[PDB]
Amino acid sequence: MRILHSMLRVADLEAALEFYTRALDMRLLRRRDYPEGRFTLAFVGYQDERAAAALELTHNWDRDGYTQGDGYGHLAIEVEDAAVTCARARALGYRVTREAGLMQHGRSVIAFLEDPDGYKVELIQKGT
Amino acid sequence: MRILHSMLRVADLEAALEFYTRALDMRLLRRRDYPEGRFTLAFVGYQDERAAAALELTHNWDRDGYTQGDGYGHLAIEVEDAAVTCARARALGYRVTREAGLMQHGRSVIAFLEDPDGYKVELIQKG
Ligand SMILES: [Cl-]
Ligand code: NI
Ligand SMILES: [Zn+2]
Ligand SMILES: [Zn+2]
Repeated sequence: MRILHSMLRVADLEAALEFYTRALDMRLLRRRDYPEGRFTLAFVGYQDERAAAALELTHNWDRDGYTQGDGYGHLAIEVEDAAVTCARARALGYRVTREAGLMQHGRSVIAFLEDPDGYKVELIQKGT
Repeated sequence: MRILHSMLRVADLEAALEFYTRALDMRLLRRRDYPEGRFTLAFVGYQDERAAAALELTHNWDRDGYTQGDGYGHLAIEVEDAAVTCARARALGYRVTREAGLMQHGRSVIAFLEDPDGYKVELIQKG
């Protein structure tokens, strides 16, 4: 057994893809657009779906938006340097909700970004 | 770069761990109380955290529950036999829903498990 993917609903697939590919260096693994069902799916990530868990982005062509709650937490990504990823995210005009630094009572360098839909992305610096 | 985990907040950590380990055969990889923050973290999965992305469970001590939005979808898991995992989750009292005609899954009927907090788990038969 293995974890395949986490699925999130997005209001604007192109805006979501611009975030994951540019700010996070993910590549588009697979995309399927279904005119019959009026929805699109896009799997983004770092490794092939066969090798690792990916991020599934779902776009309902007729849904303008989604309501966020407090149940879903975040997607965490391992980065070489968290300050660098934050500065790159800011240069692209993406939201850094928590700048890189050691978290509360730990030696872990962490940072938080928000994707265009408001989903939290946790950056954890390699060495933690 | 790599995906480390997906995080879900749970109202009852023990109920949640009972579901992930018994219904889904996940291993409890790591678990830690954070008394200053008044929360506990649990990491469940099938492989070592250094080798694969896991599922992070957050239990806030002073909370009874969460308000689920409609954006969050599901967590998909690869299984050896979806019918067996389904029949096992049912025996334990967990809800199983099945969907036919999902154009993204061809001719496959896909089963979805419902966890104690109402989060959906997509079952994908290996192959
Ligand atoms: Cl749209
Ligand atoms: Ni996390
Ligand atoms: Zn899925
Ligand atoms: Zn699916």
